[PDB]
Amino acid sequence: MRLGDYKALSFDCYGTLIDWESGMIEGLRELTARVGTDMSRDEILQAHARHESRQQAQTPGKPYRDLLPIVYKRLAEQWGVPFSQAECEEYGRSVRNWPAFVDSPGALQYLKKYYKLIILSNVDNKTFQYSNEKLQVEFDAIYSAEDVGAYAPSDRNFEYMNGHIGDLGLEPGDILHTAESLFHDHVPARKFGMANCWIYRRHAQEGFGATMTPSHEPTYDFRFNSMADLVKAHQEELRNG
Repeated sequence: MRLGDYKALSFDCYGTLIDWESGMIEGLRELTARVGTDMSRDEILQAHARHESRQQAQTPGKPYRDLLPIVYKRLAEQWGVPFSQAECEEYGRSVRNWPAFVDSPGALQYLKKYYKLIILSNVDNKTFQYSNEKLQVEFDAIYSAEDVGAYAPSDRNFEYMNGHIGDLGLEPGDILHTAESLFHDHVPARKFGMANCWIYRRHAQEGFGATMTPSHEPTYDFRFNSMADLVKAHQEELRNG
């Protein structure tokens, strides 16, 4: 029950470290403006969650940068608005510009001093390098959907990570999986018997945003509203332990 009991943290990226909700809102705004500005942020995010999760199941080996153009098309068609294939492909390129949460770089730099840092992310490797540059830290391992050939919450993603962490000198019990998404991360993490830390980025925001409603709310061993609060809790453990 202590953060210091773990040798490594594994992180989801998009939603936990990178603010993908703000990033996709910006990437979609020319399209959503054709619908109308009355359509709310939550409606946009949930419509994207629906098409993204379904397309990730349909074509699990498609690189994320090539999958999001299809999601853009599905949304435009659902909303009945004109669009172009060029706009679709540009949207898939927009991921590299999705911004970090402002607390993520400093938090990751702090945590690097105490833990090996692992990424488990629904992304392609070419795209992720740009997010990695925004995060300003070296990851001990990056396990991407491209490496896996499937997208979380597929069993294959945790299985792939578990099959490689031995190369880092780690076993599954050494790792605290740290993530925002109940659907993508915490349901599978609990299925795999992982210890888990919920970074509840949407603590003040109604609904699930860009993640799907999970089949159930899974258990979590730790919860914090931000990466900055995770770091403060680690500092508190060292100060008072």
